Amino acid sequence: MDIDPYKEFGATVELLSFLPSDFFPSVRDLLDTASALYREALESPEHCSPHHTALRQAILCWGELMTLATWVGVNLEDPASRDLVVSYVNTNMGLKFRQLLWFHISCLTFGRETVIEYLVSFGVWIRTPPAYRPPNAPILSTL
Amino acid sequence: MDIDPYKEFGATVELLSFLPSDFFPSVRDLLDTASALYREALESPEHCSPHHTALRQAILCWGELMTLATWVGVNLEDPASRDLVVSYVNTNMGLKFRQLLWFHISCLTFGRETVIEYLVSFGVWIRTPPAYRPPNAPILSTL
Amino acid sequence: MDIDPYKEFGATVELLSFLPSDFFPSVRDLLDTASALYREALESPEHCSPHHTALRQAILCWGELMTLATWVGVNLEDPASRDLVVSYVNTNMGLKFRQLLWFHISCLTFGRETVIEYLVSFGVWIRTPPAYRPPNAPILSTL
Amino acid sequence: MDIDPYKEFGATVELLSFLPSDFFPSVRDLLDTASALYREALESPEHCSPHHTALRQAILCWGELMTLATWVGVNLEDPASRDLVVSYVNTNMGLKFRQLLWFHISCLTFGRETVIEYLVSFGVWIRTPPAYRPPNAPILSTL
Amino acid sequence: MDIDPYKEFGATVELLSFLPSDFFPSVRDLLDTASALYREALESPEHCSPHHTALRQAILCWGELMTLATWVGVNLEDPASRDLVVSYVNTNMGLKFRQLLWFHISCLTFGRETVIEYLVSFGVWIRTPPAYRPPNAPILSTL
Amino acid sequence: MDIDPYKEFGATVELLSFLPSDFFPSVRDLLDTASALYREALESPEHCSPHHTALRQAILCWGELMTLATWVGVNLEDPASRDLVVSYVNTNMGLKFRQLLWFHISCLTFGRETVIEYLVSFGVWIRTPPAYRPPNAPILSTL
Ligand SMILES: CC(C)=CCC/C(C)=C/CO
Ligand SMILES: CC(C)=CCC/C(C)=C/CO
Ligand SMILES: CC(C)=CCC/C(C)=C/CO
Ligand SMILES: CC(C)=CCC/C(C)=C/CO
Ligand SMILES: CC(C)=CCC/C(C)=C\CO
Ligand SMILES: CC(C)=CCC/C(C)=C\CO
Repeated sequence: MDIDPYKEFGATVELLSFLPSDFFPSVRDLLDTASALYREALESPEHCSPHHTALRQAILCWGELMTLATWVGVNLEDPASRDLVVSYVNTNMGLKFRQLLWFHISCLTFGRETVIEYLVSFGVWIRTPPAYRPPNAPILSTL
Repeated sequence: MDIDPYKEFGATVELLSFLPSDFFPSVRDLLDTASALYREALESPEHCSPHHTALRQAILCWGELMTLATWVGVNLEDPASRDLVVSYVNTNMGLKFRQLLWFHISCLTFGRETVIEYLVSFGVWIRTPPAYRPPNAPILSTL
Repeated sequence: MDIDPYKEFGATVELLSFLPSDFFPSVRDLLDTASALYREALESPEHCSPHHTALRQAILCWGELMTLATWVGVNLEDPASRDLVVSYVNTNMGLKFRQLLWFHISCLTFGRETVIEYLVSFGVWIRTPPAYRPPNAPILSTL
Repeated sequence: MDIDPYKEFGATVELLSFLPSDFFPSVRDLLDTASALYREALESPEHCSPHHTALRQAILCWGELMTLATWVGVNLEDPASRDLVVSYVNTNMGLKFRQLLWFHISCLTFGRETVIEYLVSFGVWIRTPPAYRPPNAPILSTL
Repeated sequence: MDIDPYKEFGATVELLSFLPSDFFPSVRDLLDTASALYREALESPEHCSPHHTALRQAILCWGELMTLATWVGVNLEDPASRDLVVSYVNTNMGLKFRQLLWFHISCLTFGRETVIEYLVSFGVWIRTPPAYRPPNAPILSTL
Repeated sequence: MDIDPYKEFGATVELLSFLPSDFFPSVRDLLDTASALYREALESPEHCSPHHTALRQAILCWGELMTLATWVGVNLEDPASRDLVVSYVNTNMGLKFRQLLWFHISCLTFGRETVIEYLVSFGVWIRTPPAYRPPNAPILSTL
């Protein structure tokens, strides 16, 4: 069974394939903003929204991955494989969770409509040849 | 932030901490169940329910963990570390995800009321000593 | 084309694989059942029901496969090849036709509601740990 | 439990033995026509018609036989045996399956009364000695 | 994505796969026909019909292919390759575009109903063996 | 007969002559976004819009050109002419199809009104002398 974690929200993975991978901020940055903006709603006993319902799960899965990484650092004495596994986690799974958390936070903050429009516009930008594409990449803004 | 994945749905981890590991089916079995019963919805573009949302996220996180274990079995060359990490995944996070998938599937099937009452009754039963409890546990079923 | 032989009836091959292959009765037993209970209806000049139509066609396809088995055992002299081909036919196509004929006979005799709920229930039952399920396997009964 | 695949619709193997075996088209051509004209109806979750049900089952049985032929070509080492059985599966079976698909596709396109009138008339034509039958045989058409 | 250029219009390639190459006029002839009959529309600034849209696109693609063949005949200096590519174009894509232009022109002229019924009847005729079919094919015409 | 593939849509070739040739993204980029955004509508059996009706044809013609290029790579042994023809295709016909696919995708995504306004504004930009033209080239955006 294959599931798209955005189809439920009106998007797809080919639509987020527009954005490059080095575009998404650090998981730390994303979690800090998620806290600052939605702590009382994520720690709440309510189906505040599907985006909260899903952000909670993403945060908990990243927490389990962090627990795995620290478990490795404690147990595995072989530095080669210890570091290999920890780096694999933080790089690859970090990228996937960056995409996910970015989608959810940005949508909660701005609007899924605005976020899909941002995706198409950023696709325009990154497809445009450099000689003609502005340096002011599209930026999501409430102001 | 500290999140409880069930508070949003009306439960806690202290209400599921009593359920022993012997209670929970394989993760493969629970995934087969979820597929057979709710594939047309999980693979659908709808906020069918917070349960469907959370189940999608859980399935995807488990897929990520399995890909991690596979990557380990391929790359790592110290069987000590290989065994350690693969076992830790399939046991610890296997059990967490078994709890999760079971809670969601069972609520979807029976009802929040039914499942929470069953958790209460099973907790009474398992907090009771053998010599003072019936020998056959409580049971959730549709025949 | 990709046709699902049960989609037209409300089921799927995934749903019928929710049950093990060691649950379905032999083709001879199922054909005896079909004769006994619906001979004059399957031999009738009427669309008595879509289940009757499908059952007629499945009976005819299995008859052709058995005709092939006899033809092979007779003409094909190579014992190894006749063994392998007859074994493949029997085993594999028998699992398939066992699932099919079981579904059709059972639906005719009981109800699509009953038979689908039975598939679900028996799958959950056989995936559940023994100590937390009813002790007697589910049975599909008329009385 | 002898069953006539056409009695359920209003014909019988006697009425179709009128047409020779050299008459019926290639099974590939017939499946192409089926695709072209009824892909959406056969891949639909509806009892659109008994003809639809029967055609689905016929296509599926032919697919089973195709898988048998492939599995033979790969497993059976004896070239003689594999070629003999594959040539059988094609000639001897495809004959019946061509007859069947033809009946179904025709009675779906043109209708039962028309197909039966056509069978009677083609029987007249093909029974007439060659010295007295016109060159313009009966054709099954809409114009 | 896999597209069928006729599904949008109510047909398939399996419904036109029966039409043999001997059936289709020259591409030059079909283009002369399209011009003479619908130039005032194809050269017009209107969504006259999906057929006109598709016909415009087909004509332009064929013009591009002809410019390609011309560029080859000019630049390339190995007559082997020159012949190979020019012939491949004018035969393979010539035939595809003949199918296309014919379908569009004929639908525009006669009707979706008429053309699809003609395809059905011609497929019956061409799937029939010579000894069992009339000797003169079906015909689409306005006298 | 000369046809403008945009006059039907409210544009011209002198209007797109504004945009340079090195402005349009790769055909791969365009096809990827076309898939992600319009797969279910292009593979649909409906005149969803003239832009779909035309995008399907453009994609199919580019597919035929890719088939020609691979056919060349297989057949033509002479590397000089093989590479010459393949490069001609991918460069020149690629440019033409880039212009076309860009027009259609951008219009479906944003609005033909917005796209023509973008064309005139980009003409302003690229006509403006460098010393006074901003680096932030005009960019199409939903956000
Ligand atoms: C919520 C997800 C996807 C993972 C965390 C699982 C967990 C910590 C369960 C505790 O009972
Ligand atoms: C890990 C979870 C909760 C979901 C899937 C993450 C992923 C691979 C996204 C791809 O864009
Ligand atoms: C649709 C266009 C312009 C080209 C493709 C032609 C084709 C593949 C026809 C199959 O019958
Ligand atoms: C190849 C097709 C379908 C149309 C014409 C492409 C072209 C030369 C556009 C110029 O802007
Ligand atoms: C697979 C099915 C339904 C039938 C096999 C062919 C037959 C027995 C008769 C056709 O004239
Ligand atoms: C549909 C028919 C008559 C045969 C093929 C399917 C089958 C026997 C089991 C389902 O996989």
